[PDB]
Amino acid sequence: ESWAQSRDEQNLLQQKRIWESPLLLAAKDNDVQALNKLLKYEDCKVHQRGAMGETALHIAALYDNLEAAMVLMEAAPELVFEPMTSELYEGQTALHIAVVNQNMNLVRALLARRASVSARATGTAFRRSPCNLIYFGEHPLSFAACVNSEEIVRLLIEHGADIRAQDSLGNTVLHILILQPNKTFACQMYNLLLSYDRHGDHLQPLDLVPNHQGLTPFKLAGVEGNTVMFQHLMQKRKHTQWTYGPLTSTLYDLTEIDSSGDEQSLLELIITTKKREARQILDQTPVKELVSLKWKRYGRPYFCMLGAIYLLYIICFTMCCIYRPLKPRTNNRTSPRDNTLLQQKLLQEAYMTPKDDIRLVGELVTVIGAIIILLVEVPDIFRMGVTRFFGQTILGGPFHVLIITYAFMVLVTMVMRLISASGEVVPMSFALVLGWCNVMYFARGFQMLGPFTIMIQKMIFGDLMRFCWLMAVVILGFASAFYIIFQTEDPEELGHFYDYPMALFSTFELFLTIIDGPANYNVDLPFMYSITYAAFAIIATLLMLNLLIAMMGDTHWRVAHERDELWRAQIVATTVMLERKLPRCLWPRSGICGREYGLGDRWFLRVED
Amino acid sequence: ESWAQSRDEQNLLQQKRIWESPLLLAAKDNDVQALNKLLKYEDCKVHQRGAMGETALHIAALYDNLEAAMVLMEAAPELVFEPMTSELYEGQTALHIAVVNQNMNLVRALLARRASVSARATGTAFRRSPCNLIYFGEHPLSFAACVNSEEIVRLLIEHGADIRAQDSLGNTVLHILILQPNKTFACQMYNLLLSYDRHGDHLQPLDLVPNHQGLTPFKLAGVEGNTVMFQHLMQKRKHTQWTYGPLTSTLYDLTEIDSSGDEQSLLELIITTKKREARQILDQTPVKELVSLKWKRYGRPYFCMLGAIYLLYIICFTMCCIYRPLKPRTNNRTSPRDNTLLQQKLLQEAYMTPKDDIRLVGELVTVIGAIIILLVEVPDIFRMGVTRFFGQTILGGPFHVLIITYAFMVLVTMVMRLISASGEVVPMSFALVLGWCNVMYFARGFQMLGPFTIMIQKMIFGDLMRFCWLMAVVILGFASAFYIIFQTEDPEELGHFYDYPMALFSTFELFLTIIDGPANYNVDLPFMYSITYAAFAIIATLLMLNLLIAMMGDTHWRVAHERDELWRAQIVATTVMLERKLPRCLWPRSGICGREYGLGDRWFLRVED
Ligand SMILES: CCCCCCCC/C=C/CCCCCCCC(=O)O[C@@H](COC(=O)CCCCCCCCCCCCCCC)COP(=O)([O-])OCC[N+](C)(C)C
Ligand SMILES: CCCCCCCC/C=C/CCCCCCCC(=O)O[C@@H](COC(=O)CCCCCCCCCCCCCCC)COP(=O)([O-])OCC[N+](C)(C)C
Ligand SMILES: CCCCCCCC/C=C/CCCCCCCC(=O)O[C@@H](COC(=O)CCCCCCCCCCCCCCC)COP(=O)([O-])OCC[N+](C)(C)C
Ligand SMILES: CCCCCCCC/C=C/CCCCCCCC(=O)O[C@@H](COC(=O)CCCCCCCCCCCCCCC)COP(=O)([O-])OCC[N+](C)(C)C
Ligand SMILES: CCCCCCCC/C=C\CCCCCCCC(=O)O[C@@H](COC(=O)CCCCCCCCCCCCCCC)COP(=O)([O-])OCC[N+](C)(C)C
Ligand SMILES: CCCCCCCC/C=C\CCCCCCCC(=O)O[C@@H](COC(=O)CCCCCCCCCCCCCCC)COP(=O)([O-])OCC[N+](C)(C)C
Ligand SMILES: CC(C)CCC[C@@H](C)[C@H]1CC[C@H]2[C@@H]3CC=C4C[C@@H](OC(=O)CCC(=O)O)CC[C@]4(C)[C@H]3CC[C@]12C
Ligand SMILES: CC(C)CCC[C@@H](C)[C@H]1CC[C@H]2[C@@H]3CC=C4C[C@@H](OC(=O)CCC(=O)O)CC[C@]4(C)[C@H]3CC[C@]12C
Ligand SMILES: CC(C)CCC[C@@H](C)[C@H]1CC[C@H]2[C@@H]3CC=C4C[C@@H](OC(=O)CCC(=O)O)CC[C@]4(C)[C@H]3CC[C@]12C
Ligand SMILES: CC(C)CCC[C@@H](C)[C@H]1CC[C@H]2[C@@H]3CC=C4C[C@@H](OC(=O)CCC(=O)O)CC[C@]4(C)[C@H]3CC[C@]12C
Ligand SMILES: CC(C)CCC[C@@H](C)[C@H]1CC[C@H]2[C@@H]3CC=C4C[C@@H](OC(=O)CCC(=O)O)CC[C@]4(C)[C@H]3CC[C@]12C
Ligand SMILES: CC(C)CCC[C@@H](C)[C@H]1CC[C@H]2[C@@H]3CC=C4C[C@@H](OC(=O)CCC(=O)O)CC[C@]4(C)[C@H]3CC[C@]12C
Ligand SMILES: [Ca+2]
Repeated sequence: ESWAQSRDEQNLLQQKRIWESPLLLAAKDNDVQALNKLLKYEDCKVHQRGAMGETALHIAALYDNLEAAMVLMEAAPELVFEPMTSELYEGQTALHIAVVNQNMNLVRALLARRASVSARATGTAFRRSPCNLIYFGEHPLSFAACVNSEEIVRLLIEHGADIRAQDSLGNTVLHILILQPNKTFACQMYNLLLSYDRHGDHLQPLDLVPNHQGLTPFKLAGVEGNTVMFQHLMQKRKHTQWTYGPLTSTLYDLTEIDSSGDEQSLLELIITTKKREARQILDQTPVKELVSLKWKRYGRPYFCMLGAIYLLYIICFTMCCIYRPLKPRTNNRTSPRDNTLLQQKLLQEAYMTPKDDIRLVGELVTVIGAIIILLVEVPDIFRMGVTRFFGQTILGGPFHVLIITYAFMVLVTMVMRLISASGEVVPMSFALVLGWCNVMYFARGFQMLGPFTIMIQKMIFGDLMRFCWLMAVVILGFASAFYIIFQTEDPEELGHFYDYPMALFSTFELFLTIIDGPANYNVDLPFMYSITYAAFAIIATLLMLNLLIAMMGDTHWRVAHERDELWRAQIVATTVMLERKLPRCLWPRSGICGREYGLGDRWFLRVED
Repeated sequence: ESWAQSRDEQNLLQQKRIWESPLLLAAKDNDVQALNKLLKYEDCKVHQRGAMGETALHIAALYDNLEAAMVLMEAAPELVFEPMTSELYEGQTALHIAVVNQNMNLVRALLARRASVSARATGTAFRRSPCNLIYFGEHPLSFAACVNSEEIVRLLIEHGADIRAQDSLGNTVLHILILQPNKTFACQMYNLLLSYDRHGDHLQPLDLVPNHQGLTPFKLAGVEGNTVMFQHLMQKRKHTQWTYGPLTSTLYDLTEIDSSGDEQSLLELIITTKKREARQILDQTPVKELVSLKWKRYGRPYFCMLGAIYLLYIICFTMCCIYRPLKPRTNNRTSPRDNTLLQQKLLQEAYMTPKDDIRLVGELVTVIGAIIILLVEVPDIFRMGVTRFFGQTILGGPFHVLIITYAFMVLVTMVMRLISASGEVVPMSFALVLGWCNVMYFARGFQMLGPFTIMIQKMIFGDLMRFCWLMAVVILGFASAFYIIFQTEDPEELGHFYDYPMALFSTFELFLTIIDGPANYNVDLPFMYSITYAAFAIIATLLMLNLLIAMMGDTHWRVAHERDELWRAQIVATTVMLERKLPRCLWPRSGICGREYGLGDRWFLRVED
């Protein structure tokens, strides 16, 4: 907060550092006559700095003043070069300011006195960060491209500029147009600026030059959701084979869209980026067909063979828990509240029959399966993000967490079976619930179950969790009242609130109306019970019918319009994942390779519409 | 009703008092020739009054008649001055009527005979009240401004008018334009009328002059929801620091918008006014940023430290009720329906162990907390509205009532503990429910829980209370039938309706289907039970599914479009409250103060867009 407070103070401190001098006053407004009196009488020094360490020329450019600064140059011609020596607008010179305010006559007077066009505004007000409402780059070519000024673009190339110049982020000027809020004007700048390569000794095209994330402008249009620069960039990568009346056969280049090894690709970048406007690109004319190609041919068959193996694995795990080793209890019961008949066997006792060795096969299969789950999910964070970049992906998939939590609870049950620890029902019951509810992951490989299963996630991490805080508040208040109302009664005749953890659990069940809840009719209940439970029942059904509301504004007004789009993005995230963690010989590469067609070492996709 | 009946009779009695005289007849229509016969033959008196005590001239102005009234002035020149001597349009003269009907030639003939322009229509038809469909003021400048007549505005300033003149409410003419139903025409009158200050010896600007509620025109635009006069008035309070291409840095005056001590402010006026169109102003360009400033920096941290203290306080209170002093009962049970095992200890017995003194700390903390709740909420009605202005604020907050009802029930439990009164479970159970459901107040300081918690209030004081009247009717009829059906049976085999208060409570539970309800299958139930309960079950599920309807027209068609707006208004109401009841040294004032920037003793807000 203090940096935005410091930035708010520097703009006000700038407006005060003008008013206490005449030499910086005649170069703010159009008062040229006093400035001729300021120079010849006392012969004062003219390099007086303002708040940002700048000369009076930067105030002239920021308010469009040309006339007094001529006498500044007939007397002190060296004024052109000196940039801002500040720390917020650092390295910004007078040329940058006249570019974004689009002054043209100042360029003809500066450059006649050998001005500078390769200056780099590296200050913090020009960087790519959400505090700054503009991002233009660092160079004066970059600024004129972004305020949509064709004249200043050609006026710099005449004066020794450079279009292959980059930011500290590595963005060239072609990258920066893709980042602009005004999309259609960026398309015209892109065609204007790309048309100045004109050098064969240099090998790199300007639209192939990557920034420091290794992204081209084409891939930067994909990551940012710039769909009209995506379609515009796609004509460099089309080829029209033939036109047959209403038909045409278009061949798509597919080189930077599909994966080519260790280099990151457009399909994987759209999924693994934090931006949501990138998912509109997943419906475009080389990409929508590419995704439907590899899902219908290789993705969906493998995802169904993976879900048929997983289903048999959990059915095998379920039988090992149903047949877990149990024996009659040894000590006698300690109290009439003791319900236990059976306890689990020791390791020396639990494998002593042919019926046990059928279970040992399934137990070893279960253990082997949990290790293979931890060998393909846990080694993919130590080269990846340890808890950060894996932690970002959790909103895309909770089933990563669920299948590791399953495999954790299997191996805890293994350890407790090895050391004869008591309480194997605790890790098993988590594992039965975790392992079976992971079958819902494979719902995304079906037309019927895919868009319904996404609705489940967005209501548990939205409106269900939202309801649970308000539910916990009501439960805690009424369970405490129900506890102290029945605290003086006999629990043998009404035991719902006999101690305080049972009173919490009973009130929870009463909230959901899943237990019938306290009545005897042979005995006098306290009168406060009938008052409190009537009030509880009105509030609980009010709240329950309110959760039913919020789940209907959640779906039909937020996530029913995007059922297919969120589900098609799940097919892409699955198909990308199911190719990276699968061998090369099982997965043919998508598209048709050249070198048998005179097309190169490229893989091409044909679309006939 | 009788005053609107009296007002309806006076307009009809006015239409009859014309027809019985010739001297008031020739001055209604264009019959000038008979009027020259009415004057010279019998030489009659001309000051004959109508129904509102008015002369015949007011009938001429009300129907645009100029020609006969000239001979009225060549014979009786003193006719100009005499106002209405009525009590509904009191003090209205002929100049007011010709202004609102926009006659111009009558002004040139009256004022040539020294007419009056400082007349005050103080009658009841011109006051600000919902019976009157216009509110124009009292002065003839005020009327011409409101019917949008620029010519008559300049025609009065030439004739000795006064723009600094006020109503009996204290509204100047600039106040009255803000109150008009035609917003855009009021903006042009505002620029026309403000441009006539032109006096340096007088100190007060016309747009700074307050009415009797101490409100400027700027604050009157805030209170009334006049958003286009709010934005128009805001340009007097902006200052553009610089423009950098697409960027500009605007500095907002923020003096009459933020609080300056005991004088009432714009943020607190929007919240504490009864009007709902004022909440649109809470989204405007100096106000939306000011609110998000002090909530994100000071409001939200303090509201979370206040909710973390309150949560620990209620957890401490909950433990004191769970560990309340109880002993085995002394007398024997009086009947087999007596379920009580325990009774509470006396004061001499309830503090006799180290386990009691841990509870005495928590009980004293609970008591001290309830006094501090009553010291910051109850002394704020005796200088405020005792039950009226506090009573108006209840629709904004029920948690005022809930936290005082909590603190009332704590101290009743204190008194009953001090005097060994029996029945402490009655004030405690209210206090556990009231104290825990007050945690839902702190839901408004979160993005997730804020708009959901407002939905709860608007359905309990709307559709739930609406359903409860219809529910009580059905419950009362069927409980009485269920009572008399089972009135001849043995309640040992079916006890749901054994007496009439249990029959009411059972039918309530049966309505909500939260108890399973009567079946035995070993015994013959009355045949009327199966008829009545089938009819009850159809009606109860019909009604329950109808409550589910009404809660979906309530939200998605009334209060889902305004979830963020009702929740942002709750942030303003919380931030205003949490600054007034909090010290000065903990709360830095919002904005940047001048006097180190040449800007005055004002606090300014900078907005860069
Ligand atoms: C996203 C989902 C939301 C989850 C919310 C979390 C809710 C879940 C919380 C669960 C807490 C469960 C533990 C309580 C019981 C422990 C067992 C025990 O022995 O206690 C004992 C008493 O102990 C107490 O009195 C503790 C209760 C005090 C108030 C609890 C509030 C704190 C929870 C923080 C929640 C704040 C969150 C509010 C949210 C805004 C029981 O007594 P006894 O042994 O039976 O008899 C004593 C005998 N004698 C008295 C006759 C001598
Ligand atoms: C979401 C909506 C929330 C609603 C909030 C709920 C409102 C809550 C307000 C409750 C106020 C009730 C006062 C309680 C104080 C009783 C003290 C007393 O002396 O009583 C005595 C008689 O008891 C009776 O016979 C009277 C029963 C209570 C009165 C009617 C309450 C029903 C509310 C109807 C209107 C409903 C309107 C609601 C509209 C919706 C009991 O004393 P005792 O016999 O000596 O005890 C010994 C027996 N023992 C040993 C077994 C212990
Ligand atoms: C916003 C929320 C809505 C709230 C609505 C309020 C509803 C809540 C109302 C609650 C009233 C509760 C009190 C009744 C029972 C008292 C106990 C008692 O002793 O009574 C006794 C009889 O007494 C009666 O018969 C009274 C019943 C007559 C009709 C009740 C309607 C009046 C309620 C006004 C409602 C109109 C509102 C309608 C709305 C349009 C019980 O008899 P017994 O002792 O068991 O046995 C006698 C023995 N013997 C016969 C064999 C000899
Ligand atoms: C929201 C919708 C609301 C619906 C309104 C509900 C309609 C209400 C209309 C009800 C009309 C019923 C007539 C009641 C009079 C009976 C008198 C008699 O003599 O019967 C005798 C035989 O009893 C029987 O065996 C016949 C049972 C009733 C007939 C069929 C009723 C079911 C309705 C089907 C159609 C449903 C259509 C509904 C469509 C929806 C009983 O006399 P007893 O044996 O001598 O008694 C001694 C036993 N005791 C000592 C134990 C006491
Ligand atoms: C997709 C849906 C269809 C799929 C088809 C399968 C689903 C449904 C199939 C069968 C279910 C119905 C048959 C009941 C089971 C009885 C088996 C038995 O003989 O019990 C024996 C022990 O039992 C065990 O030891 C098995 C425990 C787990 C082993 C898991 C299989 C391992 C084999 C390798 C597989 C590798 C896994 C592959 C890895 C990827 C003997 O005990 P008993 O005392 O004689 O008990 C019978 C008497 N009683 C009941 C009266 C007490
Ligand atoms: C936010 C969520 C986390 C917060 C953490 C806290 C939440 C959870 C924390 C603890 C809950 C779980 C522990 C159980 C409680 C046992 C304590 C005990 O020793 O009992 C004793 C008496 O007990 C009392 O006297 C306490 C009664 C209320 C005192 C309130 C605290 C005052 C201390 C100052 C605080 C100032 C408050 C601050 C003001 C703003 C001994 O009785 P006993 O007979 O030996 O009982 C045990 C045997 N039995 C059960 C088998 C019968
Ligand atoms: C003795 C043998 C035959 C045991 C059988 C083992 C298989 C049933 C297990 C072993 C490893 C498992 C895989 C390990 C990890 C994953 C990643 C997992 O990814 C997610 O959960 C994605 C998260 C999301 O996006 O929601 C999908 C299932 C899969 C392929 C698992 C499918 C089931 C496998 C093949
Ligand atoms: C032994 C008992 C107490 C188990 C309790 C453990 C819970 C923490 C588990 C049980 C089932 C789990 C759920 C089962 C299924 C899913 C998958 C997923 O839900 C979806 O809708 C899938 C996401 C998608 O479709 O993209 C998000 C997590 C969730 C709700 C799980 C969250 C964790 C849960 C609630
Ligand atoms: C509000 C939403 C988000 C769900 C939270 C509801 C809570 C009130 C639930 C969640 C877990 C429940 C607990 C889960 C396990 C148990 C153990 C259970 O049995 C025992 O403690 C041991 C057996 C005995 O001696 O009775 C008693 C209830 C209790 C504390 C439950 C009390 C009610 C709890 C706290
Ligand atoms: C021994 C000590 C530490 C006991 C602890 C005392 C606090 C937990 C209490 C004492 C006074 C209470 C305050 C008294 C009154 C109010 C006003 C209250 O305002 C409303 O209820 C607004 C109503 C609405 O608009 O809905 C908000 C909570 C607050 C600050 C209370 C918060 C909790 C406080 C600080
Ligand atoms: C022992 C029993 C019989 C007590 C009788 C009634 C109680 C259950 C009290 C304590 C909790 C109270 C509720 C707690 C929260 C609120 C605040 C408010 O609800 C909201 O949605 C908050 C307002 C907002 O968000 O602006 C309206 C009153 C209400 C429902 C209260 C109404 C009265 C209640 C139900
Ligand atoms: C219609 C909506 C708005 C709620 C109102 C429903 C009523 C039918 C409820 C509200 C309060 C209830 C009462 C709350 C307290 C009691 C005390 C309860 O126990 C006793 O009277 C003492 C013990 C005994 O001797 O049985 C019997 C039911 C009764 C009258 C309840 C009967 C049903 C009532 C009137
Ligand atoms: Ca039941």
